[PDB]
Amino acid sequence: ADVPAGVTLAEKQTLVRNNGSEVQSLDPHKIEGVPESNISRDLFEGLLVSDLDGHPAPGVAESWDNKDAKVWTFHLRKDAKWSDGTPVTAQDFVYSWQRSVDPNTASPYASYLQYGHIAGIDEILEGKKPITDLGVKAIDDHTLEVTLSEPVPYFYKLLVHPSTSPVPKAAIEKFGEKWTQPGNIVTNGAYTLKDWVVNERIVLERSPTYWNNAKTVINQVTYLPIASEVTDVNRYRSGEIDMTNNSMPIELFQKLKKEIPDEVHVDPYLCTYYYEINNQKPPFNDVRVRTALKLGMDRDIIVNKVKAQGNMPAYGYTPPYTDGAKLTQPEWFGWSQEKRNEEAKKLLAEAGYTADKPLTINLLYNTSDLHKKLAIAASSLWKKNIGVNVKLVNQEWKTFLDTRHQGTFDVARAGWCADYNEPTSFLNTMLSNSSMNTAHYKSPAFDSIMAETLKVTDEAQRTALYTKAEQQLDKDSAIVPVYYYVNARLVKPWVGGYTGKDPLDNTYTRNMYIVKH
Ligand SMILES: NCC(=O)N[C@@H](CO)C(=O)NCCCC[C@H](N)C(=O)O
Repeated sequence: ADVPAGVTLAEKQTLVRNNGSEVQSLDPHKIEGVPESNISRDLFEGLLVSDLDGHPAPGVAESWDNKDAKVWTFHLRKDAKWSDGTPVTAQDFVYSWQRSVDPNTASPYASYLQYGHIAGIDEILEGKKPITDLGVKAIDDHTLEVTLSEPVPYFYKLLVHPSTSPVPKAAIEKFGEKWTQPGNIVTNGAYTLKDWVVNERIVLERSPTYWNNAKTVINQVTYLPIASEVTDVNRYRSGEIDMTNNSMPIELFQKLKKEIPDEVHVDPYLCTYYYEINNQKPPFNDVRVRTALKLGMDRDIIVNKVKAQGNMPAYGYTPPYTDGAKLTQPEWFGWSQEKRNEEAKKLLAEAGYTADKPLTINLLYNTSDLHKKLAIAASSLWKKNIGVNVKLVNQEWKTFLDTRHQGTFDVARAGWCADYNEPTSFLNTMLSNSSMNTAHYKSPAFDSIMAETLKVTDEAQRTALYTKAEQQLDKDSAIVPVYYYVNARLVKPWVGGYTGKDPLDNTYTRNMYIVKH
């Protein structure tokens, strides 16, 4: 943290914040959700980290170079240590990245390093070659060489993501699946695990072994797993939470803008709210049925329920304000809702679903006051607009994510946040082979377009190819886009270091401090 001169720090340097749900795991290779990453960024530090403006900055790697954006050499700082006193070495990153792509690890972020296209990754992920063939090697203890199969100038932006953090070989081989237990875990972040009580709290305490511990201010941070946005807000107002989750309850947000405007932060957020179609669950294997759902959803009615936050209606998957995206709105977005509804009922009727023989689907969503309200709305809209019956199923955050991977759902409330500020961070999730493809979308045409992005001469072509992928995704109605997120949360006036200028919202407890109150 960088405390401004003249600012008086408080006696007690503690922070409470709501994470929004109970985390999948504290194992960096066993997570895929934003809540999981919020804790991982405090516990584990990768090669690069996000600065206050969201730009890649030095982490364990103090400098780095590249040749043709193909061979990346990372120079690791020599005072980089684990929580057991052992130094963080290039070998840790070889082991860690080899583990992440091991079929036996079964990481949901297995395909992440495949977005960087590290040498020999393709055959390793499908279990044809061994993990030791991966194009990452320890040239020495403090020098890591990453060899890629094609040029990727945005490779370095990937390396802020927790699924790219080092993981301690000793602890994992000693404790197995018990390696993240409070007493056992070994961390290289600014914090280590003090306590973990399921559905109550995760307590981290400042790790003195951290190389930059001299600049850490917050001694202890608590993450709460409160799914109810109403309860989060109420506990914040009762003075028990310092920072809410960035999910605001539809009903109270207008009240909160009026009463505590100074404490209400709303900033750009590279995430898309959408209704994810299981493309392999009948009748959603039919593109006509999928298109009927896409058109039959009224975004304007839905967006007007969250108007106070100022969400823009969504016409695609990749946020158009994503760095290197010049997206075009599809013709159907320009139509009236009455015209979308007619065309949707026609397309349904072609597939043999009419008023007389109706379509009944299950809309899955993760426990939430925001998601329940917008689901009831969406359910009602689809019923009046295109005569589709929509029953609501709710599950806890962990089960929700599992259900979508297994493909045991019809349509799920979905929300993707960019891991790095580049359209591939989104678009690569819809690749046939991607471990993050919970849509189960398989288009050789879409895969072909994305493969073409790595054979490009200038960035102007790369941007155009991304727009063609978004168009193909839209033509195949892979998803029902609803609205592009904003980063809206409540932050007590005594919490400093939160600027909200990072559009990925990759904040670190080590960057924050408590002003006297
Ligand atoms: N790039 C990581 C990501 O976007 N992961 C998804 C998971 O598929 C996620 O965490 N997304 C964030 C949206 C869900 C988080 C919150 N609890 C809510 O439901 O509001």
